[PDB]
Amino acid sequence: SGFRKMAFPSGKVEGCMVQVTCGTTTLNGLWLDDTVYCPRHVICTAEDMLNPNYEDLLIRKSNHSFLVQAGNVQLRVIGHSMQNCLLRLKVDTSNPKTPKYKFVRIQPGQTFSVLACYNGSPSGVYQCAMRPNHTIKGSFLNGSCGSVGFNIDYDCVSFCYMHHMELPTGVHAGTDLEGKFYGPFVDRQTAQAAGTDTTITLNVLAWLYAAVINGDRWFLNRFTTTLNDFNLVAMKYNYEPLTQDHVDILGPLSAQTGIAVLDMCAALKELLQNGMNGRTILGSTILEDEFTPFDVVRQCSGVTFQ
Ligand SMILES: *[C@@H](O)[C@H](C[C@@H]1CCNC1=O)NC(=O)[C@H](CC1CCCCC1)NC(=O)[C@@H](NC(=O)OCc1ccccc1)[C@@H](C)OC(C)(C)C
Repeated sequence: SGFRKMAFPSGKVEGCMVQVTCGTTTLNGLWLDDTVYCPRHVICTAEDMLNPNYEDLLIRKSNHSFLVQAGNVQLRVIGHSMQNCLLRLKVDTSNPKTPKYKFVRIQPGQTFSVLACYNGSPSGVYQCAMRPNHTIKGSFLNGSCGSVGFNIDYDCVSFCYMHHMELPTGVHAGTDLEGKFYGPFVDRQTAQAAGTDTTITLNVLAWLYAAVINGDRWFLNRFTTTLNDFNLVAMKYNYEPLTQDHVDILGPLSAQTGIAVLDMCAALKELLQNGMNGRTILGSTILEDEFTPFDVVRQCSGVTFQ
């Protein structure tokens, strides 16, 4: 039946995107109820970017220093505050499209959908994972600040990311919806670089289970392994150490395929040591680590091929 890196339908989120301008800077904002959220760096000027003092720069502005536009309608800002690295703009109107939602701080290794926006207008949607080094490999251009990352459960949108900047390696950094950065990054244009990253072991294992659920067992073997013996091989290939908690999480998938977690680890250990041998898994020539065990169960069918 196939396996794709699919994102959540973006509708509920599109109806919350607005444009926010201050000075000569324009970026996207998130409009929920009667509040608009956006990167606080929107109040910076070319010279302020290197070493800005936001509390100082902010006190120097008023409600009308901010221009908030929803579609082709201007929104009147009647208050403002700073929450960590975000600005909280109160508007005279409550967003009619506000969906049931909540703010969540995603954890490393987890995935979410990003709705790339420009000038308050949604341009695209794609899935990505929060890297262990706290960055994401997105696709953002100037003007994308304010674009958000999210997950959806039933009809509740869990916002978990707002975009703020790009690092030298072409990767991206941002904050949760409370304005707290993911990683040791700060909103200042002083030299910063992503730390060394690692492969998300739990996800690679989840992805292998998905492959089995979809029909092939070519990579499996007759061996098994000690959690400890696996981790020695993990360090060598720069994979995150596997823990008992990770083993526990893979429980349901293990049950649906009848393949013991440690046996799959043995299978992975072999793939890392011998390679793909010119063969593919779910269409890939490399081991994918951007699918959580949750993403697999969500997408795949509850019945394995066999
Ligand atoms: C959202 O509009 C943007 C998005 C960037 C632009 C290109 N792709 C993106 O995702 N906002 C920015 O342009 C930010 C804005 C500043 C953030 C801090 C507070 C003041 C405004 N800048 C970046 O995202 C720049 N990143 C960065 O400076 O990082 C620290 C640093 C400084 C010097 C050397 C290494 C690292 C980007 C434009 O610059 C580089 C591509 C050189 C990293």
